[PDB]
Amino acid sequence: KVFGRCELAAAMKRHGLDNYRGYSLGNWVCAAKFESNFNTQATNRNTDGSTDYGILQINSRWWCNDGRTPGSRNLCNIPCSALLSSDITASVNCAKKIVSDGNGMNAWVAWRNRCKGTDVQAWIRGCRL
Ligand code: NA
Repeated sequence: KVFGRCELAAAMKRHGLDNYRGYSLGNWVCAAKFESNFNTQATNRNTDGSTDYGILQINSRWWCNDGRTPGSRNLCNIPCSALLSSDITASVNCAKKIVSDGNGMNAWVAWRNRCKGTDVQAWIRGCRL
């Protein structure tokens, strides 16, 4: 599923991401935009052999099991393919564990490089939230 901007914001808000660990909703929408272009089926392989999955590009090195990342962890206790569903519940619940690990949203390289220090509230402007 390719989400619309406000559709995603509303779904993220419903699942409790607005101001989760202090990150306003605009941060999460900006991150999804530059990680996946709002596409739940997005995948990308990393140089170390691991793969990033879903609207928030969650990594198989630590967070999910894809059967092809040897020596990795599965800290969200999910198959990575669950992160590609049109239902973002698994992605959002896993993202809540990542952002709590001590590094905040700096865990997402796209957020640090393209969202951090910008006006992230612009990403929800015009949405009925
Ligand atoms: Na893994």
